[PDB]
Amino acid sequence: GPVPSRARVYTDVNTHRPREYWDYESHVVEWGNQDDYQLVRKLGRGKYSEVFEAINITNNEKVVVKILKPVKKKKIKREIKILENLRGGPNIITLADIVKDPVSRTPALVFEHVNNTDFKQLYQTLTDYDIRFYMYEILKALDYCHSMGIMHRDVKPHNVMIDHEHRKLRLIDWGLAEFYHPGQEYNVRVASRYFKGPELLVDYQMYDYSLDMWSLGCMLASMIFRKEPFFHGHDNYDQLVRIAKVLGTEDLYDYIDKYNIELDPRFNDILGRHSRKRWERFVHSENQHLVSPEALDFLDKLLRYDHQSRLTAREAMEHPYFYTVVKD
Ligand SMILES: Cc1c2c(c(C)c3c1[nH]c1ccc(O)cc13)C(=O)N=CC2
Repeated sequence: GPVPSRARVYTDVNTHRPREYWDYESHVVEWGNQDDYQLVRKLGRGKYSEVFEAINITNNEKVVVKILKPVKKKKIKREIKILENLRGGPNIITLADIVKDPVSRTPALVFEHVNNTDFKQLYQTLTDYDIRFYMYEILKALDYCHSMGIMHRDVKPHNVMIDHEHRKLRLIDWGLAEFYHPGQEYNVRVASRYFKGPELLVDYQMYDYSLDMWSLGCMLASMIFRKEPFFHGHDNYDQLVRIAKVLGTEDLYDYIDKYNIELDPRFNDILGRHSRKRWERFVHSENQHLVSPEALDFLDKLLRYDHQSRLTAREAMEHPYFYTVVKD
């Protein structure tokens, strides 16, 4: 059937790690004291959790409480194990506690609070300098988790929490994250539509860390071009069409041919024939101050159909685009 694929970096990180590192099913949760925390206000709801601002009454620190509710139960232990594995890594949200909520009777994850600037407001506002700075900060998080054998699989603006005042950034919501095992087939139903990689959209299951690099590319494109989202599909099929209208259909066919992937025949009537566009197409008087040759070359190396051809997180940090950024 399909041609197999392996990550070109950190391929065997988990194979050379003890069972207990990646065997999240066997992880035993360590419970804290739910009475330490007092819920203050509801911040949001997702498909698998309700999120509250709270106070840790033992130290008076503001905190965030994520009360879980998933239908697949092993997912709870997956997120917990991932968070524990990545704790203290650069720009990774810190899991501060795990408590049993008395009302839901489910695990509640307690994180450090981030005084956040809304991305709707914060994008279309960032300077060229600030875009490069924050991209480098996100890359620190991704190289860290990739190096630890973990793919995020839901990189998007909402999951990048920015305290713009202290110029602080954290990658959050590791509930879709998975351990990368070479040759493993994964669920293509991950990530949010506008940020789904071509691999997901063509049903290619043997994907890897490089999925997050496509998502990051979608974020970068939306920032430098001031078009939110950059690839604006009406559904998952139209999502691939929107991509092909930019990257072209010939490189798409080359990609699926390389892996002996067959497109859903549904595309016969909607995909059409599209040339690759030059990135200057998307530059105009209102975004030109955010665009540079370095920015375009960097973006070009992220937004590639072939997941194997994308810059890795580590390579991306090497890019000329980041030369202007002061290295702490
Ligand atoms: C999953 C999730 C959501 C929200 C927030 C603030 C957080 C969140 N995880 C977090 C982790 C730390 C934090 O400071 C805030 C959030 C949120 O505001 N709305 C939906 C989901």
